[PDB]
Amino acid sequence: MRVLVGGGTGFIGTALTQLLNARGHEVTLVSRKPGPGRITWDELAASGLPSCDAAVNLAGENILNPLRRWNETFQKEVLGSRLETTQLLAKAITKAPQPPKAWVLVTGVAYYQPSLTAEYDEDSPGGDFDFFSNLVTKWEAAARLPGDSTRQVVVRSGVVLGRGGGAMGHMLLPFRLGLGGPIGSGHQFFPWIHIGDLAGILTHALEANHVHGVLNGVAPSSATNAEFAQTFGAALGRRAFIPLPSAVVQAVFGRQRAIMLLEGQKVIPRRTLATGYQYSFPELGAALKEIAENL
Ligand SMILES: NC(=O)C1=CN([C@@H]2O[C@H](COP(=O)(O)OP(=O)(O)OC[C@H]3O[C@@H](n4cnc5c(N)ncnc54)[C@H](OP(=O)(O)O)[C@@H]3O)[C@@H](O)[C@H]2O)C=CC1
Repeated sequence: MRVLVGGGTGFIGTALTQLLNARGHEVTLVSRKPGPGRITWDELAASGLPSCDAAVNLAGENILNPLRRWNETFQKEVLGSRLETTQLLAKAITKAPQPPKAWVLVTGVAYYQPSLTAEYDEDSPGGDFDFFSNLVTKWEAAARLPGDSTRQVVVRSGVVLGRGGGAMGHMLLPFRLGLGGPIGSGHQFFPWIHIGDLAGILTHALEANHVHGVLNGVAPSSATNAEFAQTFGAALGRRAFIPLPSAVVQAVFGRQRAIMLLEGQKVIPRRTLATGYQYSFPELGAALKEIAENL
């Protein structure tokens, strides 16, 4: 198969590319910057969709980035970067003469209302109660193709844990130094997935032609944030006793982003499991042990 990966230079994208190649597929990236093995957004809009059997979009301004203040400008970039790139790919697919057989988008579990009691699956309602839930709705809308010529999948992802980027990029050194611990009360649900398993789900979506619709990109786990901190400390052989108060996380990230850190959704990957996909790292300990033992 030949796969076009929008935003594929990134964290998830790099893992997805390695797995796709390993499984016998050719990959072309869409990127803001030109180069080998890739085309630019400007080029896609100009001359259209290159030959491909399947397409994925991962493109997005980084949300968690502590170096940017949560203002309206940054908000506009978070939203615009995702809708525009997604829409551009969608329109390119619709007007391609030999359109691709599959089209897969990654969005987020932010769709589901954070709660200490609720339980969500892929059929659960949401997308309408805060900025990030509204984002996911519009984002998915931007991807939606009419017609059945191209198989459509949306993977709503939890926190993607892996070596060499993402959230672990920010957490790994402090935890290694004994500065880790729970965020807030620690009671909040921690929806997570090992990068290998997000990469795997996406690949399965691309390969298996019975897969359609929404899939929750989360390990079938019930971790809370307190359980995450403790398991991560154990895996590194370190003290992880230092709580981050809510006020401090809000100070650094802002009220709105802080939601992603201080609160959580219990998310079940019901439909994901129903696709026949089988997790390499379903249990949190095993996942963090892989990350910790390889550095
Ligand atoms: N924990 C996680 O990582 C989760 C991530 N997601 C989503 O998955 C997607 C990828 O995640 P991840 O790989 O971690 O993110 P990254 O930030 O590593 O990758 C994003 C890629 O998109 C491109 N990009 C960055 N900013 C912009 C912009 N303003 N406009 C266009 N393209 C941009 C970049 O490619 P280039 O420089 O080549 O243009 C970059 O390599 C994102 O949309 C994100 O919301 C969802 C749930 C969980």
